[PDB]
Amino acid sequence: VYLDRKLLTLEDKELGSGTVKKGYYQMVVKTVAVKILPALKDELLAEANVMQQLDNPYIVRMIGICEAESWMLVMEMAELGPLNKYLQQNRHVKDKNIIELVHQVSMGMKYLEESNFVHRDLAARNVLLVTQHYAKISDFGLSKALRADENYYKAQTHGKWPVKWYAPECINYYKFSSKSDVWSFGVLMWEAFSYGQKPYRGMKGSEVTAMLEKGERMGCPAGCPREMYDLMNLCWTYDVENRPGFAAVELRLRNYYYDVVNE
Ligand SMILES: CS(=O)(=O)Nc1cccc(-c2cnc(N)c(C(=O)NCC3CCNCC3)n2)c1
Repeated sequence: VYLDRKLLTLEDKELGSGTVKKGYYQMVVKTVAVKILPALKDELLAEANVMQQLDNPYIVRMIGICEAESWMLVMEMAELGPLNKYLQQNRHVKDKNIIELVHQVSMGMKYLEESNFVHRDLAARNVLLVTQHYAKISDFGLSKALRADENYYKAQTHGKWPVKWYAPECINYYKFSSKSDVWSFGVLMWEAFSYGQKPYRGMKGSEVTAMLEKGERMGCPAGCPREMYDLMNLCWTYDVENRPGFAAVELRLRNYYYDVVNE
C-alpha cells in the first residue's frame, strides 16, 4: 500500500494539472501515473482506500501511496489519456470502436455496481485509454462505498459538482446510487458519440435542470446509431426506480456490439 520512494522515478514533463506526472516504479519497471498533492490529504487517502478494494480490468488500478515532498497516489498508466480529448483529436475513430469502448466502461460500471460503490464523477474526461481498443474508468475522488443497509449515498453540502452529468435525484435530493451513475453514463455515451464534445453546450446548470424537467433531452449525435441513442435516453429516465441498472445497460451494449461485429 505504502510504496518505497527510492523505487519511484518521477518525470519532469507533467501530464496535466494538483498535478499528475508520469513515472516508473521498480518492481521490471512499471510505467505509472502519479497524482501529486489536511482535507486534500484526507481526500487522497479516502480515494486510495476506494481503489484498494476494486479489482477489474476496466478500472484504473492503484499501485500505492508515497509520502515524500508531497503526498503521491501512484496508479497504472493509461498512455493514450482521456477519452474526450482522444476523440477530439481522432475524429475518424469508427462507430464500432466507440461502441467497444463505451461497452468496456459499462462492464467496469457493472462491476462497481455489483461491488456497491458509487462513482459520482462518471464523464468522458475520466475514462482513460490504455489503447484505442481498451478503456479504463479513472478518478475515484468523489466515490463512496455504500453502507450495507442503504442503496444510496446522501451528500450533505453540494460542493464542486459536475451538474451536467448528474441525475435529477442528485440535484434535487442529494442522493447518489448506482442508477445515478447510469444517468452519468448516458451523458458519457453522448460525449463519446459526439467525439468528445461538451454536453448541453452554452447552457447554465440551472438551464439544464429546467430542460430536463420539461422532458427534453440532448439530440442524437451525427452518425450515432439509433440503438445507442435509444440506450442514452433509457439511461436518462427521470424516475430512478424505472431507470435501468448497469446489468441491464451492459447487456444491451454487449448484444449490440456483437451484432455490429457480425455485420
Ligand atoms: C487528465 S490529466 O491527468 O490532466 N492528463 C493526462 C494525460 C495523459 C495521461 C493521463 C493519465 C494516464 N494514466 C492515469 N492513471 C491517469 C490518472 O489517473 N489521472 C488522474 C486524472 C484522471 C482524469 N481527471 C483528473 C484526474 N492519467 C493523464
